[PDB]
Amino acid sequence: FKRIVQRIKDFLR
Amino acid sequence: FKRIVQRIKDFLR
Repeated sequence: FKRIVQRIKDFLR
Repeated sequence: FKRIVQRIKDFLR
């Protein structure tokens, strides 16, 4: 789940 | 949809 959150954060930054 | 994207970004910041 940490992987999934960081991917969304990186897509939107 | 801009508002929705900003709500996700702000939740994860």
